[PDB]
Amino acid sequence: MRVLVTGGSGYIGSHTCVQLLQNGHDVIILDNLCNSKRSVLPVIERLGGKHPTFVEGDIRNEALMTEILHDHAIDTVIHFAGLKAVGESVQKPLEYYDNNVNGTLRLISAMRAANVKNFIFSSSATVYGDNPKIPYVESFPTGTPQSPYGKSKLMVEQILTDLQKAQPDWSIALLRYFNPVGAHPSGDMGEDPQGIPNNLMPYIAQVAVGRRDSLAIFGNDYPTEDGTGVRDYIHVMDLADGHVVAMEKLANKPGVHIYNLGAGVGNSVLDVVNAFSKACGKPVNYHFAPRREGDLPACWADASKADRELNWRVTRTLDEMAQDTWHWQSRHPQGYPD
Amino acid sequence: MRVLVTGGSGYIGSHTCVQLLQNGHDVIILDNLCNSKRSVLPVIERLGGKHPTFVEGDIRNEALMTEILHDHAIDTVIHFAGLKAVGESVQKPLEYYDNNVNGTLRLISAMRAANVKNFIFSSSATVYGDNPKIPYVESFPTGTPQSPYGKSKLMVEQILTDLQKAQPDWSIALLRYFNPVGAHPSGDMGEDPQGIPNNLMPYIAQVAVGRRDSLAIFGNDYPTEDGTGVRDYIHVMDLADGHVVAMEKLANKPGVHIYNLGAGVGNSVLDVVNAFSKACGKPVNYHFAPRREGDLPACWADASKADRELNWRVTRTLDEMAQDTWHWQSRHPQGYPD
Ligand SMILES: NC(=O)c1ccc[n+]([C@@H]2O[C@H](COP(=O)([O-])OP(=O)(O)OC[C@H]3O[C@@H](n4cnc5c(N)ncnc54)[C@H](O)[C@@H]3O)[C@@H](O)[C@H]2O)c1
Ligand SMILES: NC(=O)c1ccc[n+]([C@@H]2O[C@H](COP(=O)([O-])OP(=O)(O)OC[C@H]3O[C@@H](n4cnc5c(N)ncnc54)[C@H](O)[C@@H]3O)[C@@H](O)[C@H]2O)c1
Ligand SMILES: O=c1ccn([C@@H]2O[C@H](COP(=O)(O)OP(=O)(O)O[C@H]3O[C@H](CO)[C@@H](O)[C@H](O)[C@H]3O)[C@@H](O)[C@H]2O)c(=O)[nH]1
Ligand SMILES: O=c1ccn([C@@H]2O[C@H](COP(=O)(O)OP(=O)(O)O[C@H]3O[C@H](CO)[C@@H](O)[C@H](O)[C@H]3O)[C@@H](O)[C@H]2O)c(=O)[nH]1
Ligand code: NA
Ligand code: NA
Ligand code: NA
Ligand code: NA
Repeated sequence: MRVLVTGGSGYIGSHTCVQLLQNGHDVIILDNLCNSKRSVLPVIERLGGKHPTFVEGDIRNEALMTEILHDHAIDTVIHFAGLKAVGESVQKPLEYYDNNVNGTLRLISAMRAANVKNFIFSSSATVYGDNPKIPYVESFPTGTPQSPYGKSKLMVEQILTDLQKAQPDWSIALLRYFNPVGAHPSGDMGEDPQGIPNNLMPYIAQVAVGRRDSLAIFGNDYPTEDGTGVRDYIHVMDLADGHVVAMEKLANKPGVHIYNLGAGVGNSVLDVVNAFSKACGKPVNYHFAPRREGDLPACWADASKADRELNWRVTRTLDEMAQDTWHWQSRHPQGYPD
Repeated sequence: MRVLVTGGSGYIGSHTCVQLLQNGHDVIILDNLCNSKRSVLPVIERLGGKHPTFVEGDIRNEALMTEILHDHAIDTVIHFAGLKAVGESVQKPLEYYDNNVNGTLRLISAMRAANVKNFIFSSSATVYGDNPKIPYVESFPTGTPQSPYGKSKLMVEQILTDLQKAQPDWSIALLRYFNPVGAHPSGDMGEDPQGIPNNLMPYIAQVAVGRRDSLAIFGNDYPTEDGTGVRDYIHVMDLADGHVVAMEKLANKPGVHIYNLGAGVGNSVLDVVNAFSKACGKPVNYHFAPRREGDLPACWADASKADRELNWRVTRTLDEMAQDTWHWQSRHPQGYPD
């Protein structure tokens, strides 16, 4: 198929793109480069064994979107473009609502105009908000997310939902997940965060690499097996894979197809650290801190539906998430070149 | 003060504008005229005993907003601009999210740029969603509205809230209400709906006037005193008044000031019809229909807070809502001239 991948050069998008090309689809990447570099492009092409078209631009530019759409005869769109830093979202809420909410709106409005009706939304498990029932299942109603980031994701979920309802020929997937981790097995692509990493894994990696002194673990008194918080971590390759199957199987199947993507189990902070110490050959440094405010002791997603309906499940392990991450750090200590 | 009233030429805005001028503020009306006519302008000026500045334009035009802001040295903004037809919102959800959600976002983004930090949002009681606890109080958490219209209102409420939180010097009022009815006592301004009126009152009026044959009443079996649905109706003059006091008293008082504006009581469909038959001098024609889907038997807002905090309460009666409405119909059977 002909797919427009917004946010194509990002962490998730990059890996998705590689898997897309490998499956032989024609890929058009639309990215404003606000959080990625052109330098990943050639990597994608190489790893994908095929050339993707790149367009520098912004989802908020409805006119350009339309143009793209038409120009490339897009059949479907995978939308990864947006801001995703939670703390920053609390500080800069307007930028989050404009990039996520308005940005998707402008994107779908252009699809409407270009006659495109297959969409895959890279969503978020924050949409379940504060549900005490875990693991979370697609059949649980959503809750009220705590940051502007989370709120923005749900708002887009609702708008897409209403749209489909008004334009019932549309096929829209809402892919929910938590923590993408790892890197391509080649060690030639991976997460390249600028500044202090918000996510555990990359933080760990940086500490390990010697850029950070020690990991502060928020709380050691949860009602968890080891006392640290339990989260859901998904290898970026599996997630990319989930994105492709979803795209491929849902195309032209009218509806709002909601799926949680994850391993189906949780892993504690210590488990993540130990797996990491294991990958990098040395004990990761850490210390305890107090519960970070708004944290649940444990949380994870039930991924039965995706298994059943898309015949999709993860295949990478926590250890692999670690190795691969350390592998990319090790081969490209400076990340993507400028 | 210097006030920008977006949606200034609309039903609510027009009346608000008149009361603003009477209090001697300087008024700038920004309206795209999508649902109003320039012809109301001179009425406003006359009734207000003062000249308001009019700018034709769209809230979604961030650049123009900014310009206005600066140009007129705005101190505060009353935002009435948006789409508000529920049924249409289900049919055309994107237009609702773009006008309401993006439109407010662009508006507040321009305020940010122009350094304006006093805002009065003309909200909606739909935000309480399906609460079985009535009357609704500002202290009740919000629920999930049922249409894109309702959803859009809540989303804007949330964005404004987050913004204030990030920019704590802002003063933002979220004014919630239900059914504005009536017209200026002069009979020279009032609601001028194009097409089939969605609201009860105007529908009634049209039937009465001979444009409509009969009113269909949805359900006669509710757990209400007379069996018909109980709603909350507020005279447009009182509501306008609430908008002005809010503006005047809240200016520069940092926070998110939430207030329900209403009479504090509910009135049934029959009560509304009888008051109308009474105003127009003849029995309004009606018939019963089945419960319209998604309707509660009764619903109304508690307006104690506004009384207490702003010393505001309504002063017009249901009968007056009717008379005034019939009065405007009677003096301007064709509404505003083209
Ligand atoms: N990484 C996570 O922990 C996390 C968890 C939940 C959901 N997501 C979602 O997945 C998506 C992809 O995130 P990611 O992890 O790959 O982050 P990422 O920043 O690496 O990728 C996003 C890409 O989009 C681009 N972009 C941002 N705003 C844009 C705009 N207006 N127009 C065009 N391009 C724009 C950035 O340049 C970047 O390359 C986002 O929707 C994010 O909300 C990620
Ligand atoms: N009337 C009701 O029953 C109801 C109940 C709840 C809330 N409200 C809210 O009050 C506000 C005013 O509504 P109203 O009853 O006076 O309706 P209205 O349509 O008469 O007034 C709205 C005005 O805004 C203008 N407008 C619409 N979209 C615009 C945009 N993008 N840019 C600039 N101008 C634009 C229209 O031309 C119109 O004059 C809206 O926010 C509405 O959601 C009204
Ligand atoms: O320096 C750190 C970083 C994280 N943690 C812990 O590591 C676990 C995982 O933390 P984090 O990366 O923040 O995971 P999540 O809380 O699972 O947050 C992710 O999933 C959410 C859905 O609930 C989204 O809001 C976010 O964008 C996303 O990063 C948690 O128990 C944290 O307390 C630490 O102890 N120290
Ligand atoms: O032809 C008609 C029109 C209305 N009604 C009834 O009249 C009452 C009032 O109806 P309506 O004008 O639709 O009032 P609300 O249901 O109170 O809706 C208003 O308040 C809501 C907040 O819950 C918003 O979603 C809407 O924009 C707004 O018009 C209800 O019991 C209706 O069933 C009839 O019987 N026949
Ligand atoms: Na429809
Ligand atoms: Na670098
Ligand atoms: Na802040
Ligand atoms: Na007319």
